Amino acid sequence: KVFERCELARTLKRLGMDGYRGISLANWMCLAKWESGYNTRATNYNAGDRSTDYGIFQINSRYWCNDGKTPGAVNACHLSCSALLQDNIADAVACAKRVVRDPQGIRAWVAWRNRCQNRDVRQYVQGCGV
Ligand SMILES: [Cl-]
Ligand SMILES: [Cl-]
Ligand SMILES: [Cl-]
Repeated sequence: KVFERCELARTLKRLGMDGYRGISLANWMCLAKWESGYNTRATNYNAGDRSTDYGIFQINSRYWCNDGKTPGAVNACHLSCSALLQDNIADAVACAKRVVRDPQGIRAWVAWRNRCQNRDVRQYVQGCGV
């Protein structure tokens, strides 16, 4: 599914993302926006290293979820990458929380550094009731 902006904001807030390990909701929104356009079913193959990115946060198979087909990979979220292609984003959120328990936090995603870091991200949550 492709979430509408404010629907997603409220969905993430219910799942406990607001301020998780210091990360505001508007940061998570900015991440989802630029990773996937708020689209849960997106996959992107990285020909360079044979990994794939999955779902609304484009979480990578080398470190985070198992797809069977990524050489040398691990699965720190202990999920099938299939779980990151559901319309229900609970598993994706749990996995995103796992990512940001590591030292880099939200910097783990380059798109966040590119499109969100050091910017005014207030617009992502404007009017959403969060
Ligand atoms: Cl901030
Ligand atoms: Cl699973
Ligand atoms: Cl689903």
